[PDB]
Amino acid sequence: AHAASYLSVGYFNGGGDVTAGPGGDINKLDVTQITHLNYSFGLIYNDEKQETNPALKDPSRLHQIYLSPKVMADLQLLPVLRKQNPELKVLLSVGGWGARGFSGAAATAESRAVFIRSVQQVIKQYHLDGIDLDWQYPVNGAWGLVESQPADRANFTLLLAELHKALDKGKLLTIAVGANVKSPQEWVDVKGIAPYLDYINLMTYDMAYGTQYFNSNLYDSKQWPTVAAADRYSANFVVDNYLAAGLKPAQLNLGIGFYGRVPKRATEPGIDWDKADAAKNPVTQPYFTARETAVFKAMGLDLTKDSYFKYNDIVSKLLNDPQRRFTAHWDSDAQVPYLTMKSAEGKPLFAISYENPRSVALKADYIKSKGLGGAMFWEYGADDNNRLAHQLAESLGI
Ligand SMILES: CC(=O)N[C@@H]1[C@@H](O)[C@H](O[C@@H]2O[C@H](CO)[C@@H](O)[C@H](O)[C@H]2NC(C)=O)[C@@H](CO)O[C@H]1O
Ligand SMILES: [Cl-]
Repeated sequence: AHAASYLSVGYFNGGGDVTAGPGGDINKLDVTQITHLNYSFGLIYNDEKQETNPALKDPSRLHQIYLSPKVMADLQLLPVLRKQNPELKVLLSVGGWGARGFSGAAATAESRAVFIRSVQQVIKQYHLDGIDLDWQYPVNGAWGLVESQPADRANFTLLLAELHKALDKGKLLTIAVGANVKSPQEWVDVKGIAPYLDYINLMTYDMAYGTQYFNSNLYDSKQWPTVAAADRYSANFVVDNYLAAGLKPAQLNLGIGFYGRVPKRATEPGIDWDKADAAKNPVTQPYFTARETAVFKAMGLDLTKDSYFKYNDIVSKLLNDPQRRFTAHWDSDAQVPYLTMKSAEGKPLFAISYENPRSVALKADYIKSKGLGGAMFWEYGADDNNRLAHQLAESLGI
């Protein structure tokens, strides 16, 4: 009798990100192509002994939200953006990869109250529509990158329950959750937190690790198969794991990456920790020689430290490389594009996978077919003349 209404939630790296690098220019975004903007990131003043940002170490603001000068400046421009799209909803995202402070902020009644008061303050001062919590990750701590404890799982539920109670009705409360299967199994009580959340952003990307070639494949590749079971991920696999945990599809946004990654398999041996015979590890070996790593290093990508490549840089530096070193291909099973470069032998070497307009449209088709609530994307500053966001808007009828 009537058509569906989908979300398109665009993260924007405005203040800087540990993996994605310095923040970008908010004036370049087309805010008519999205329903929600997650401005990223607020940080958390914390007492973690390994914290290296001294501004977060101010003991008199422990557990409150830190906004850098650029973040404050961008947030003051929101009235201008709203004039271009009066329906736009703007949230502040607190956290991100490597962001400390959540475990301590969630731990006690007193600490949660300080954090919640700070959220309300930031929402009121900048006239925000709500708050997105991007904790990577409760319990696991991103494998020790941030402090964590097993009590984080129950403390996160209490923090969300108490924030939902404190926030004015009509303000939004959302979270991002990881692709790892252990997230719904061990880190986050998805069934217990669902009543408090307007929607949940699934980070269905960053899969190009271990023995897996693809960073954001919708389904598993067969031409370029992942070897170790513990590395075998796809956006669909992640969705099904969250559904099996008890989330309803309409509450979920499928995360879409406006970037690619050079797979770790290209430069580091891949280990299958479930191998019965340890003598058979590593099960994959690097296939980049110094020549290939030097190509990326000259473009500013040091593969010894990171593998993230913005989509607009894929277009300008790889697709349109003057020397024509990269050939684009389509993986019909994975439903995403990828690039190869030629080895000395003339053998094609899998260089990077990413998302193009075709693959974004196919992820929108999945959203519509599976009954998900919408799309989310990381991140708007990495789009190429707003083209991927525009494709999502067209495919979802935004
Ligand atoms: C399937 C899986 O769990 N892959 C892990 C990756 O998620 C992870 O990368 C990190 O993923 C976050 C999203 O969940 C990103 O916010 C973050 O930028 C990214 N970190 C880096 C350095 O790329 C990697 C890193 O530990 O491990 C995989 O196993
Ligand atoms: Cl392309």
